Parts: sequence; structure tokens; C-alpha cells
Amino acid sequence: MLDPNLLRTEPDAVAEKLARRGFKLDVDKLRALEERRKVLQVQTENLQAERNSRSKSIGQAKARDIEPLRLEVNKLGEQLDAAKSELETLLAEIRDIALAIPNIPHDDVPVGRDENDNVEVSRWGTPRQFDFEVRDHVTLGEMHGGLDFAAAVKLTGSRFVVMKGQLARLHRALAQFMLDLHTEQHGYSENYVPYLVNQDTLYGTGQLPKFAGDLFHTRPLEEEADSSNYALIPTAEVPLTNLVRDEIIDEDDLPIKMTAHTPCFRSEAGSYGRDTRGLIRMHQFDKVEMVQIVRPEDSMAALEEMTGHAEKVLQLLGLPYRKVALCTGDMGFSACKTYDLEVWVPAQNTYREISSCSNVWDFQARRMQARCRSKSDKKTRLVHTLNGSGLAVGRTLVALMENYQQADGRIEIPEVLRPYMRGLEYIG
Amino acid sequence: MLDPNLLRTEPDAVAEKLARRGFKLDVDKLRALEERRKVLQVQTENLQAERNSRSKSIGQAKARDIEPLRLEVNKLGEQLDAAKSELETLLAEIRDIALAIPNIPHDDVPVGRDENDNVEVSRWGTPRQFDFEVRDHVTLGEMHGGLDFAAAVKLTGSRFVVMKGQLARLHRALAQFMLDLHTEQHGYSENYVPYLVNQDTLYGTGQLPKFAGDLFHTRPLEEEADSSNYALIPTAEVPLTNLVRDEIIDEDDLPIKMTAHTPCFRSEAGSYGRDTRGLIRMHQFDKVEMVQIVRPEDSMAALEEMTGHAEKVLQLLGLPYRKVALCTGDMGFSACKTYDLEVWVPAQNTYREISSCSNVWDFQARRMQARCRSKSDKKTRLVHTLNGSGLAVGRTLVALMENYQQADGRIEIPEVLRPYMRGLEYIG
Ligand SMILES: [Ca+2]
Ligand SMILES: [Ca+2]
Ligand SMILES: [Ca+2]
Ligand SMILES: [Ca+2]
Ligand SMILES: [Ca+2]
Ligand SMILES: [Ca+2]
Repeated sequence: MLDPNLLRTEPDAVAEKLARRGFKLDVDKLRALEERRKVLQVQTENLQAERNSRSKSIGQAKARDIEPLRLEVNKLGEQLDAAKSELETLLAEIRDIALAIPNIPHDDVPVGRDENDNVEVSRWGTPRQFDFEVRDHVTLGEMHGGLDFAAAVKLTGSRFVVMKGQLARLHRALAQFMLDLHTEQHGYSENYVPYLVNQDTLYGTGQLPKFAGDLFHTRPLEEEADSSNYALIPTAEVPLTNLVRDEIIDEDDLPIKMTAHTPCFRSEAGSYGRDTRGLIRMHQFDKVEMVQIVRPEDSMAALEEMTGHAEKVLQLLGLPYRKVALCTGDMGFSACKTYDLEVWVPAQNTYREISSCSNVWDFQARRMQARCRSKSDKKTRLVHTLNGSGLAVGRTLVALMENYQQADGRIEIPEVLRPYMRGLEYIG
Repeated sequence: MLDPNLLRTEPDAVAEKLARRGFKLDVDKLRALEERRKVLQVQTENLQAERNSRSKSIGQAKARDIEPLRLEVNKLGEQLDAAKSELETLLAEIRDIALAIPNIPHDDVPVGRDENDNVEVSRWGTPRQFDFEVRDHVTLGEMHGGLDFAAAVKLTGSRFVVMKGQLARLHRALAQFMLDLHTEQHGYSENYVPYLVNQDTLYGTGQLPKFAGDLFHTRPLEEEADSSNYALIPTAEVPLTNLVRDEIIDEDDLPIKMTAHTPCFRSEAGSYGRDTRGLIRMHQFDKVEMVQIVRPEDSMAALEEMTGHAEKVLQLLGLPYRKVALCTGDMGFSACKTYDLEVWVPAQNTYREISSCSNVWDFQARRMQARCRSKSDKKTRLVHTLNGSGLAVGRTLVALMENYQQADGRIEIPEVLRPYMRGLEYIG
């Protein structure tokens, strides 16, 4: 959520910055609600005061007939409860609006309508020239018997996979390599997190209220009927960022750099048509996430650092990619600035997204009440949060299989992964 | 499900074997339903025949007024549809009974009422004598800051954990070691499986119809409204065993030995009281599963082999345990014979279940229609299925932390795990 006082003080300026995302801030409705809120707030607080006073008058005469006084306190209590509910319903209408507002893009972000307006910043490696017709990862999967989509339709349904044997081992090897890289060389602490999360968590990172439809939701448990409305995690950004919810972190302890290897679950609503075949656009997919909790003045530097960490995975793996600065119109909900790394995909003859590194500014920190404090001063302030994949494991497996395929369909194991595969050079 | 002809031919004998589990087979109701089924079946099949014949009489005269004949075929079609529905409702009542019948215990299984009647077969290693008061894994978790239950209550709710740092790394190290042991030394092929499964899968391994309440269920997706009634996997036995559903496997290709590392999800319904604190009885927990698909005559040998594989993990890790032959009254629904490995838990001053290895006989194979065929003969037969954990990773972490704790709370890394931890000797 945006700073409420920034919406109060200069709403036309924030609406202008938000218009660059293609978002129309309803400034008039927000104002009309806010003006009614002050009227209800003065009435409620006056009722609270007079109920508190009449309650004290009873206990004073009780020591000294507490009946005509007792009736009045019940009439005021009825009045105050009605007043408080009426105010709360209005507070809930303001929240419906405020919490559906995307983040203000930082001035570094190029102005754009959509993905066609994204700016290329960097490019690394040169796409492989093949001496045969390139096979896709699905075709190679079938040749090895290692990627079985039909078995996953049988166990579950569409947009699921069963990996079998050496290709399943290679997928594990990729995740191990990424976790070891970030924990051993990049200063990230490793975490095992729940894959089911509550509504507070989802509100905290921005999935709720606007993106409930993107999630798999669980039915409450009979023995936890009022505390088990859970959703499956769509990214480890959700559990990891929420670890600092309702915390005051000493600035000396920042940055907090966390990594996790988890499955991610997406309903893929609206994706009716785009990427029907393959490990791309799945309901279930593994990712090795990087999350940073930093001091407000270090977030821009941390973004460059984190993007560099995801780039390092691609470079060590010998996978050519392009680095893209996302424009105002192609950014995710919580982000103020984003870099997407797009890996070369031989069968698609283009680069495809494999990492999306974002600086969230204080947008999630405000929702979570995540703040920091220098012991030197009497001043707490919201932290900045960042997240990015290093990398989407399923998409890395696609890029690896396709870029390293041999004429006969064998997969060459990238040199940096051979220690993770007992020195094995080829699958097949 | 049990063989329908074994229920038809000798129901008093199967009811006798089932009574040893403490299960009363309603032989009288099954018989009454079966007698009505034959009456409805003769009526339906007679209606099917006469509708088929009257339909053919139309097409014969159509070549040669197809109106008094067309009315009759519609009256018979109405009659047949009603007859078929009435029969199907009765078929569904037989299924409600047949599919809630547990497996017949094998004669090897000792007769018992409950867990207090289980027979100890073997014992390995000697429980450690400590020179200080033993701390539990929760206390050690807190000392290291590596096991955070409060953070998991915040992200989700109770019976969840957040593992942070070195203890999170050690948990990953355990799973890697188990997967490497079974794939490199024990002949298991590695698999990546969906963590969400459909109703057919659940019926196949026996979770449905009787144990829906033990599961986390997902709400159907709007864009898959009639094909996304999924549940979270409670064990990898569910997706792995179901890979052979509707298959005729060449006997030469058996045994099919599969392993996976997955999170497992349990609602823990009825567990109100038992194990309130710790990594024991969680809603989410990791397991390294072993599943075997074998020829009917090799299942008993495969059980001993598989139990030995789970024992090997414990022996290499230097964790003392006891091997227990479960009695008739303490077996799981699908099992005909089971061995439980119970690991020594210093803070509990007892052995606790860490693996449950079962021979399922043809019980799941019958539900899944999983069969094998020798090319030499014109004879298909149901395969036998087996499953067991090698091991429950969370429970291994508990046993490791507690058995290897040092006076100051440091955790000694078992010698066999040090290569998985970059040679690290101690955590802390
Ligand atoms: Ca510091
Ligand atoms: Ca994007
Ligand atoms: Ca974001
Ligand atoms: Ca063979
Ligand atoms: Ca048991
Ligand atoms: Ca079983």
C-alpha cells in the first residue's frame, strides 16, 4: 500500500505517476469517502467519550441507585456499537480502494504501455548455431522418457509434469547448485518455509485483495474451521518477505538476505492460449528465490546486486541471456523498479523470462509493518524489500536441455553442474 | 479393494481375516445388495436388448412410416435410462461398502488389538548416555535460531515450521543424502511428481473414499471448474504408486523402483492432544519415499529389501533404532504386512516411528488396474505394490539434533553427512 498521507497531501501527483502504469486513481471517490470518514470519526469518538464518562459516573454513585444511569449507558452502548460498525463499513470501502493501488514507479523506470516498450540494458553470450534441426525440451523429454506430461494429466490434470530418472536428477542438481551459489558466495541465509500461507501473509506481499484468482485455495480444516483459510504459495517471496512482518529490526542487522527452494503454485487464470505445451506456464514449478530486506537508502544498490546474483547463475551455466529494464506498463503490482533476465530458448528462436528482480520500496513493508531503527536515534522507518528468482528451476531445465542438446538427443551436462551429477558428462 | 469374487465365493472367511484388524464386514448387507443387483441387471440388459432391436427395426423400414415405431423406441429409451440410473445408484451403494474395506492381513502379521500388541523383531545401536540434561530439538532449534515455530504461526498457523540457516541446510543435506543413497546404491529411479492430485489418484491408493478428512483440499479453479477438485499429497506413495494406473507392464520390466523427495500435507484430524510441540505431527513435512511395483511372487522379498533400505539410512547416520512388526490392529488401511522403524529420541526417552514399510499386495493394483504380463503366456495378473519412507526428513532432523547435541547445544554433523555440508563438523 502507498503512504496514506501521500494520498491525502498530493493525490493528483501520485495519480499522475500511477497513470504511467495505465492505472486511473479514483481521486474523487477517495476524497468523498475521506470527507465522510472525518464526520463519522468525530461522531464515534464523541460517543466513546460520553459512554466512558457515564460508565465512570455509575462506579462513583455505586460507592455512594445505579438504575436510571445503567439504562442510559446501555442506550449509549447500542448507539456507539452502531456508530462503530457504520464507520468500519466505510473504513473497509477505503481499504478496498487503497489496497488495490499498484506501487508508484520509480523515475528510473522507462515510460511504456506494455512489454513491447521494455528497454534492453545488457546481453550476455551468443546463441548456439546448430548442425541439425533443434528439438524442444518436450521432444527431448520424450526421447529420454524423462518428461512425462501424460502421466501428470492422469495423476492430476493439465499444466503439471512428472520427471523421471536422470532429467529429474538434473532438475534437483540445478536447485542444489543455485542454493549453494547464493548461500556460499552471495551472502543469503537458507530457509525452509511453509507452502501454505494465511490471508495476512497474502495481504502483506500484495496478492490480496486484487489477485485471489491467481491462487490455489484450500478448504478450511474441520478442527481449525476459523483459522485455516490458506492458499498455496505462488512464489517464496510471499513467505520470505512476511518473516519481517510486525518487526522492528536494528539497522545494524540489515541487510537480511534470505533464499529458499520451494514449489510454486499458480492457477494460471487468463492464460487461456499462451504456452499450451512444456514446462512453461505450469500450475506447479520449482524456484530458488532471493529476498532482501534493506535500509531505505540501499534498495537501489541491492537491486543491482540481486540482479547480478541471478545473472551469475546463467553465466556459470553457459546460458546466453538478455537483461531487460521493464517499462511502467509491464511491471508487477508491488514493484517500483524491475529487471527481467530472459534466457535464450533455441526451439522458440527468442529469449524467454527466467528471472524477474524487483525493488518493492516500502510498499510491502507498509502492509506488513516491517520497520528498522538506528539505536543512535529515536526514529523508526519502514524497511525496503526486494525479491527475484535465481532462478525459476523448470525454465532453467528447458534452457539447459535445449541449448546443450546433441544431434542424437543426448543432453550435455554444463561443466559447473557435473560435480552435482557425480562428474557425469552427458545424459544418455 | 479386495477381489469381488473372493467376497462372493467365501465372505465368511474374508470377514474372519478382517475381524483380526477389528473390522466387521457387513456380509448380510453386501449379500442383500448383490441379490438386488442381479434382478436389476437382468431387467436392464433385457431393456438394452429390446431397445437395440427396435432401433434396428426402424432403419430396416426406413430403407423400405417410421412413426409408431419411433414413439416405442423413445418409451423404451426413457424406461432404459430410468432402469440404468436405478442400477447405478445401487452400484454406488455397493462401492461405498467395498471401497471402505481395509486390506486382508497376511498370515505373517501377528494378531493384535493395537500398538501395544506389536512385536519387536530387531534393534540396532545403543542409545547415548549424556553427561548433561538432554535438550529437545525445539530447545536446540531456538538456541541456534534455526527452528522458528512462532514465525510459521505468523505466516500460516500452528503445526508448521520455518527453518533458518544451518539447520535448514542440514534438513536439505539429509534429503540429498537419502535420494543419493536410494538412486546410487539401492536401484531406485528418481522422480519429480505433482504435489496436487485428482480424485482417481486418491481412490487408487486408498485415501478415498474413507480418508478425505485427513487431506487438505483445493477449491476448483474457475477456468477448470469440473476438472480441478484436487487434494495436496499426504505421502509421495499416492503420486508414485498411481504412475502404473491403467498399465500392462511386461514382467521383464519389473521391479519398478521409484523414489521422490516431496513435502507431504496432513490435516491431522483427530490428533487433538498428541504431540503439541515440535517437528512431530506437522501439517507440512518432507519425506524421501521409496515405492516398488513388483510381480505377485516377489512382494514379500521386496518388503524385506525395502525395509533394509530405510534401515541403511539410520545405520549410516549412526541413529539407534528398533524394527517393529505391526500387529493386525495397528496397520494402515492398504497394508497386508508392515514393518515400522522407530528411532531413538533422547528427550522423549523412547523410540519414535521414522519409517513405515508396507506390502500392499494387489489392493491398490486392483483399484488402479495396474497389471503385468509375461510375453511367454496369454495371462495378465495384478501387480503387487509396496511403499515406505527412507526416511521422514523432519523426524530424521529431530533424531539427529537430539542424538548429536553437545553440552553447549552445538550439533555434531554425522560423519556420512559432512560431504553434504562441505566437510563441516559442527553447527555452531
Ligand atoms: Ca551487521
Ligand atoms: Ca514481468
Ligand atoms: Ca513484485
Ligand atoms: Ca529387466
Ligand atoms: Ca503405523
Ligand atoms: Ca499403506
